[PDB]
Amino acid sequence: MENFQKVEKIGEGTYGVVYKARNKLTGEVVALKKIRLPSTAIREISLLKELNHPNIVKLLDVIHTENKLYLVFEFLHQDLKKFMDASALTGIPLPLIKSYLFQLLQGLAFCHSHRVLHRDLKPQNLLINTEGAIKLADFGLARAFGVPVRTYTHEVVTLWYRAPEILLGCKYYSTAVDIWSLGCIFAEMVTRRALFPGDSEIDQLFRIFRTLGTPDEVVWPGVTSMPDYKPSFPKWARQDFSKVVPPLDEDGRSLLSQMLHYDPNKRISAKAALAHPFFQDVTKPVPH
Ligand SMILES: COC1CCN(c2nccc(Nc3cc4c(ccn4C4CCCC4)cn3)n2)CC1
Repeated sequence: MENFQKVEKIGEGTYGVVYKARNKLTGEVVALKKIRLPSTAIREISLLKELNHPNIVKLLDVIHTENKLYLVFEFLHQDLKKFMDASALTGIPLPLIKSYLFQLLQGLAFCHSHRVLHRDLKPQNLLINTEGAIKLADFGLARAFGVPVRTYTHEVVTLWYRAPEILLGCKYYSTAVDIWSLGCIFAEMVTRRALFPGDSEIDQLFRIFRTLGTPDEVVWPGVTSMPDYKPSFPKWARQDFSKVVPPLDEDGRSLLSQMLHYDPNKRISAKAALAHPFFQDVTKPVPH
C-alpha cells in the first residue's frame, strides 16, 4: 500500500507478518498486518470494523488489493507475553493481574454480546500500553480464516489455551471457549508458568485431565459421546486448586474454578465473571 511507510517488523502472526507503519498522509502510526490472500472472509472481517470497544484493538481499515489482504490496526507498544517474561523474577503484582483480567472480561463481554468469538486467545494477542490498559487483538479472525495447525511461517499454533470441547472434536464452539482460554492465561499470570503446556492434542487433553480430573457424565453430560472421546482415556483424580494456583486467594481460586468448568454450559460467562467478588477491590495500576 502506497500510503504506508514501514517502520519496523513487529512479528509474525498466525496468518501474516505484522509491521509498525506510518500513514504517509495522516502521519498516523499503525500496526499493519499483511496476509497472503476468499469473499466470505472479506465480508466477515469488514464487519469487525464496527466491533469497537476500549478493550478491543481497533481495526482501522481492511484493504484487499493484488491478492493480499492488509489489516490496519491501532498500534500498541507491547504484548502480554513479553511483559510476563520481563516480570519473571518478581511476578506481575496481583492488583495489575486483577485489572488486566477485569479489562479482558469487559472485552469478551462486549464481543460475546454481538455473538463474535475470538477462539484463539493467547498472551501474544493481548496488547498493553503504559497507562494500564490491555486489549484483545485478532478478534474475529478465526471465524473468517479458521485456526490452522501451523502459521504462515510453519510455526506451531499453540494448544495451551484450547478448551476441552475443541480438543474433543465438537464442531460448534460457544463463547465459553474464550472464557477457558482467559482462565488459563489468568493462571499463567499468577504462577509465572503455563497451566497446561501441551505439545500435542492428546498431551494437551491429558494435562487438563491430570489437573481437573478426567471428565465423565457426572460433571459433563454428553462428554462420552463427543467425536474424539475414547473410553480408554486414563482416569485421573481431580487436584485441589490450592495446589494449582498458589498463592492466589479464595476469591481468585473460585473465579478460576468457574472459568475452567468442563461443561461449557456451566462455565461462567464474561458478564457473570465481571460481577464476581474477586473484582470488589479492582483498581487500575500502571505497569512497569
Ligand atoms: C506474534 O507476534 C507478536 C510479536 C510481539 N507483539 C507485539 N509486540 C510489540 C508491539 C505489538 N504491537 C501491536 C501488535 C498487533 C496489533 C494488532 C494486532 N497485532 C498482532 C497481535 C497478534 C498478531 C497481530 C497492534 N499492535 N505487538 C504481538 C505480535
